[PDB]
Amino acid sequence: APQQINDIVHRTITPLIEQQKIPGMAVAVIYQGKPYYFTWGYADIAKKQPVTQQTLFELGSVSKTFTGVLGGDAIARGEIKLSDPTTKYWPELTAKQWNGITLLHLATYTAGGLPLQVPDEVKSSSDLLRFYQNWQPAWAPGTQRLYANSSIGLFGALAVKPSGLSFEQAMQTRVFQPLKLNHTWINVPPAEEKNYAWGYREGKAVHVSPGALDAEAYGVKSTIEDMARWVQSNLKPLDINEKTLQQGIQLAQSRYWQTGDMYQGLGWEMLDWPVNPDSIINGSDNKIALAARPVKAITPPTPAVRASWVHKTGATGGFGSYVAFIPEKELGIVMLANKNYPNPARVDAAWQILNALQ
Ligand SMILES: C[C@H](C(=O)O)N1C(=O)[C@@H]2[C@@H]3CC[C@@H](C3)[C@@H]2C1=O
Ligand SMILES: C[C@H](C(=O)O)N1C(=O)[C@@H]2[C@H]3CC[C@H](C3)[C@@H]2C1=O
Repeated sequence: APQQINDIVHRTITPLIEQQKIPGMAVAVIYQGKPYYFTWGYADIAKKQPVTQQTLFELGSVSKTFTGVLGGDAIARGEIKLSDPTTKYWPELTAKQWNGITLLHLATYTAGGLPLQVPDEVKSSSDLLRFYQNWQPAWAPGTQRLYANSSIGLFGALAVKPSGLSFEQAMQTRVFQPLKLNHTWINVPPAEEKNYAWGYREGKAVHVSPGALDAEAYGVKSTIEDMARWVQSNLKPLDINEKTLQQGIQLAQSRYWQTGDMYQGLGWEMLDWPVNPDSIINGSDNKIALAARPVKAITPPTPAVRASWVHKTGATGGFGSYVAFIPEKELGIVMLANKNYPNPARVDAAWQILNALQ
């Protein structure tokens, strides 16, 4: 491994782990297209299992990038259009407030204030219908961004309806398999349980609990190797042999809305490179905690801009993840941890590392 890569990673991550009390961590740096791997600590404290390049971490909301891309793939296949009314794919959604709410709004959290979480009370399909029918927007569609699992979650579920595949089957066949992400899972199979890290929340070992639209919004588990390959696939989508998938990746990094210095993609969020630290450390997306922001429509959406900081933060109760890349520089980072530690700390470390390497 290049000593420059070795030194910046270790010097940045070691104190991060110490200060955040992170039980276990995996990091990939993509430098000139090539992945370099680094691991620390424990996937399972009790059983003394170390973090390896084969350890599975819960990605949490980094799952939304897969959802966005699968969605873009369905657009490329001609199965859906982002301008489609939500009701085209869910005709039972007859409540009036849904008039004017498109798949674009769902995908980009601009539907008019769909809540961050689907309520735990929603435990059936009829429950979910009731929930969406009864939801009252605070804002007109396409006027404000409010980060919401119930928004992109619903986008994910509807985007696959024409295919007739379940969200999981469609994700596996159309994204995971073609990209050879053979250790990326919506549901961790028994064969992989030995590699599945425990997350840690207030000293307890925890895994994400099932919930409505969890797959679509926060339910992917992946290894550092697969995540590096995910970054490579998004850094240079033209190297991909399946056309619709290559096009789907491109669509996911298009710029649909602007708030402040950030542009909303499908799952991915983007800022112009070079970035103000600062404006990302600071920043988004979210406002964590939690931020209704006015959006300016980008009419029409700007195609994927090479000179971008493209990123997504993700958490579950026991895990914290971060992915960032700069297409123009063939440069990226994945940080996977089995503790949910503050977003600004992840962004700072990712910035420290990538700035030094570009
Ligand atoms: C398919 C490939 C192989 O050896 O052909 N492979 C496996 O062996 C399973 C086991 C050995 C490594 C991992 C678990 C997974 C993998 O990539
Ligand atoms: C990943 C995301 C984030 O940090 O950006 N996030 C969470 O903390 C988890 C908790 C579990 C689902 C929801 C709440 C989920 C969420 O939106």
